Amino acid sequence: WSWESYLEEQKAITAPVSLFQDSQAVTHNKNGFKLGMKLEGIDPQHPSMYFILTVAEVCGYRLRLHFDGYSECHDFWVNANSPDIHPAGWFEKTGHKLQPPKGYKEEEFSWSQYLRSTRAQAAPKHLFVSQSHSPPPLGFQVGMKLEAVDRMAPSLVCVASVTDVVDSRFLVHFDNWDDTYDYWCDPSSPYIHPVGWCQKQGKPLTPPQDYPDPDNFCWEKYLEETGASAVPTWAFKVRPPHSFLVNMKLEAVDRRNPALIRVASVEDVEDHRIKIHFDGWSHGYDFWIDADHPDIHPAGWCSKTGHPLQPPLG
Repeated sequence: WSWESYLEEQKAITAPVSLFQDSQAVTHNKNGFKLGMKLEGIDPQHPSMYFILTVAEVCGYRLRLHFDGYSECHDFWVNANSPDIHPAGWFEKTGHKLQPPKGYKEEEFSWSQYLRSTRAQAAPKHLFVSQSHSPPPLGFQVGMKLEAVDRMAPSLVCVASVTDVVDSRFLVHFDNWDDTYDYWCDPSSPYIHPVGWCQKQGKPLTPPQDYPDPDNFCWEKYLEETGASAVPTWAFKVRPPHSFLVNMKLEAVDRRNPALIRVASVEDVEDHRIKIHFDGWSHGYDFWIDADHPDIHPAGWCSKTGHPLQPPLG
């Protein structure tokens, strides 16, 4: 199957590489991860927690990770340039806590001995883009508060806090709710706003869960209560809207079987998101995704990185 031939057949155009972040487009980096290598990483389902992970599979510039001690049901895929994985020992030098493998207890744990007991090797350092020598995001520190769109839930704007900061990104947490609605973010995110934004825009604001007398939540009072500072207004640098147009073609990871990457088209657009349609498949599989999501790539990405590309269902 050839993109070139497909474009001719369909009288179509690809989404230019310039529309993607360099990290979504870069194809010349070699994937140095190997089967069995161990490392540290956040749990995609509990973004605030770190676990010991093992490379369970390698394909092109991607890898499937497995939670040591847990079932294969928790396995997930990331790209080799993911900033959500770190080298062994990272948690200790950056002050984070590490969840022990399902059989230990993070008191009595150490890489040297765990690696010995598993006869494995830790992925070398030089493969990680996020090792935290990297400078932090400007203006965002753990403890600061802000207003954020509840992307994982009904999407109202809520009272939130920064609970973690890694490389140039930070973790957005919804005050007194579960971490299951948290998400990693950066200063250019269109989903975050300075304290007081809802009021100025004339929008309702969801206060912390069970906060006393919800209807009269007052930011100044809450900040005095918690002694926390608001993320300063100058720190918010929202990115410009993307320039993807409907019908442009690209490549995207299949959300049902993360192991596959298929030929795709832009079905619809918003200022910061695009709706992906898998050519040849039902429109019922179409889905909205942010323009900077690590799992969408320009045409040619699979071929150049050595990963199989699924052509239109035919």
